[PDB]
Amino acid sequence: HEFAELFYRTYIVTPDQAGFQLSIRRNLVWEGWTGEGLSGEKQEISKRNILQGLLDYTTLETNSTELIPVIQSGENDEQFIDPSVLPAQTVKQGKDTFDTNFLKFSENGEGFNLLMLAQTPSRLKKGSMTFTDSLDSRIALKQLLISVTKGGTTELFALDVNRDQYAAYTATREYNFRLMQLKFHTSLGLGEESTTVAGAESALLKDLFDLGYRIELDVKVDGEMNVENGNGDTSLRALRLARVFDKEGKEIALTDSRVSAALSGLTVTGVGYSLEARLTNINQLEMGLLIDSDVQKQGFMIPTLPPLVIVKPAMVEDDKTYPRLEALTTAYRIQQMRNNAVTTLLNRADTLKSYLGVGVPHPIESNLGLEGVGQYYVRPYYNEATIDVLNDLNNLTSAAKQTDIQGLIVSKINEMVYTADQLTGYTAALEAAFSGRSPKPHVAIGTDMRLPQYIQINGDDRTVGIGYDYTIARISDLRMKDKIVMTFILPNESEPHPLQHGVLGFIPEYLVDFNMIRNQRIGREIRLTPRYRYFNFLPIMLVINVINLEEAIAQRTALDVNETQVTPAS
Amino acid sequence: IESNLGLEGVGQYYVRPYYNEATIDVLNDLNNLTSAAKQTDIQGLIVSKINE
Repeated sequence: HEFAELFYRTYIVTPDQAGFQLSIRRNLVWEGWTGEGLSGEKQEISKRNILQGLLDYTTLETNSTELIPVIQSGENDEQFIDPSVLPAQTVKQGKDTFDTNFLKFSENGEGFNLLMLAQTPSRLKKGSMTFTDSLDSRIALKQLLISVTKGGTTELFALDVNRDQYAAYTATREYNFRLMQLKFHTSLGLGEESTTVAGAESALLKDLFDLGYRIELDVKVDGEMNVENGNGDTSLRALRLARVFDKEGKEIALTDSRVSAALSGLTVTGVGYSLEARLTNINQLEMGLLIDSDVQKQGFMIPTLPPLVIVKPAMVEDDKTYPRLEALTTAYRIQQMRNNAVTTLLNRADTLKSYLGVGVPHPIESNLGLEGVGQYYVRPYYNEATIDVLNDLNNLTSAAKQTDIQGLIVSKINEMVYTADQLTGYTAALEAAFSGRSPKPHVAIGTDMRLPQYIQINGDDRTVGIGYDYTIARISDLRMKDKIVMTFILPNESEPHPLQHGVLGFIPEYLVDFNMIRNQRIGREIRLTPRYRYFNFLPIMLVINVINLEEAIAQRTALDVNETQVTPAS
Repeated sequence: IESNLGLEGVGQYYVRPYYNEATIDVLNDLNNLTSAAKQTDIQGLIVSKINE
């Protein structure tokens, strides 16, 4: 039957093997190893599939060569800004947790030796930092902390000074051959929407901001750095409010009453800075990211089933007391092809409801209880919706109700397919599974006898959207009362492939006919022993509930007119 | 032009700098008369803003 065929393609099996065994490949990215401590514990192993990095950005992004200042209470505290101004922030590098903060500006003789100040525990366990270690050619200012004060209120500012025209250290030959210099003179602006580091719009500049004005800060800062031994220093040399502009794009002098009054009482002082520095590793002390692969294999077995019988006396061959064989074949075909398939599909739907909620996808290999091995390769996903036809219809003329309903259903279906494709990554899975073809995701559509008189469209182009294929199969079972089911299918593979919804293990069976003495009674019997089962692979399923379609076609429906508020109420 | 020494960019020595942003709250901001033309109206609304 069509409905059974569409969701689970028949995969014939020669009747001498107990089932079919699947070998699926995988490629893994995973960092570090075992090797910690000294005990009898079993430890653990971390494994991340690379396809997670295809959607999320953190699986494949990691930094092991950054040099982040680390606070230690009582011996490296002086080089850091006062904790009272800004509390320490915790930043994680690899497996070490530590607190960091901006470096205090040097006055006249204070420095900082970045190599021996960025000692994280991971580097500590390896010994003293090797003299051969060198800093990368790129050194740059990451953030400047700038304090604006007026009357006693302090608001800290985190300006992203990185990626500015002169935030990058340059090569210079005046003193040494690997001494890097920073020469940073420009104007730093604070726009009319600029926010503080403490959240929300600033309040110390309300006067200028109300008139839409901005402020240019004259920032001119010099520093030097030696990438051979980490000796370097930085000292801010000026910060001053310089000009004022308006929203028309022209300068406004400070001699006017408004500008002078608004700028009065403002004091700006240098607070700190941060550095983007990567240790150019030459010693190879880094694991980076590893790429390994292992194999997973699953077993599937094909059972036997209770038999169907026909009885008659062994003097008898008729049509009524002995119905022809055709009836037996039809009963077999029905119980095989429709009832079991529908019930297993509904159980699959209920299980997917229970395990994954509604509308919330889980990552790759996030469950091991879900039947099937497609879960190893794509995100599991589930979603529900309800179409209230009495509420969702906007006609304009009673003679076009059919087209309106028809398009309403098609639009919801198309949107659902698009959302599933977006949240699942299914298209990327297809493009990875086969190279040389770019197969459009083929979508199955199944329902009872009622709806397929509305899913088609004759007058509007959209059926599943331009660029998707589809196939509708109608099933007579009453359990499918006004229900819509969708799944992703590829009708090009005749082998169990972990990217199709399901397979139907089929074993051909031939009837047996003999005389049998059943408890001292004599009679002729006919047997048919079926052998099959339905296996589910893909953990992606969509179900749509449609109700109240009956009333809308006959009940007066016209518009939900949004009288969008032009009469005094707001 | 050339008024901004801040921010990275060399092309700002040739063209004025400009940046603006608009958001579309589709739900209450759209025109339909028939459910048969929902998607076309939605498509037109976004294309209009892209033009502007």
